[PDB]
Amino acid sequence: MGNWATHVYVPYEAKEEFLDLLDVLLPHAQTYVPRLVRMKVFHLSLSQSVVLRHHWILPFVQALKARMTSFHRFFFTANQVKIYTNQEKTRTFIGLEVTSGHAQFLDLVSEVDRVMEEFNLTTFYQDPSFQLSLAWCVGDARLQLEGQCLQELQAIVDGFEDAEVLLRVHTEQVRCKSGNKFFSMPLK
Ligand SMILES: [Cl-]
Repeated sequence: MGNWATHVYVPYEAKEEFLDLLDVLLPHAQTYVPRLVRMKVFHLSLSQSVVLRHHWILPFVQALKARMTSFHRFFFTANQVKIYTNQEKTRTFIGLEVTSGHAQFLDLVSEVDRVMEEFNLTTFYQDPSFQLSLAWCVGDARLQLEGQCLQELQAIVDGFEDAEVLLRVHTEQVRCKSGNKFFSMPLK
């Protein structure tokens, strides 16, 4: 059956305005670190990447559905640019950290963590932050991206006028990736 990489997140339903903004942010960042790559899809993590035995994928998804189904949609703000790495410092990310709405993400995490525990999986990061990743690169490029680049990225974001794109984002769904499979579920 195998063990399958499993991750729970909140998709971000990117539309043209956001993608066009990223068309400016990413080349800006690439003047500092050319090898940055745009994310293909956008989401905010609610869990670590864990592994689940194949037999438990559908039960895990159904456990999530049962919990997530009662959780209402909500609004968040993600307009604070951040540079971060993975734990091993072998990948660097540019993302947008959630400010308003963080508390609602924490409530989602509390439910996901319960499902994780129900299946013996690791619960969420001990220092929770939520962020919408925009781009990544191999290696540790924090020093190149933090400082002037970050400030300039933030100023691009701060100059962006349509509040619905980053300032008042209305969540819609939670999704669970397991291997190559993606299981969606609505928020109320
Ligand atoms: Cl590079």
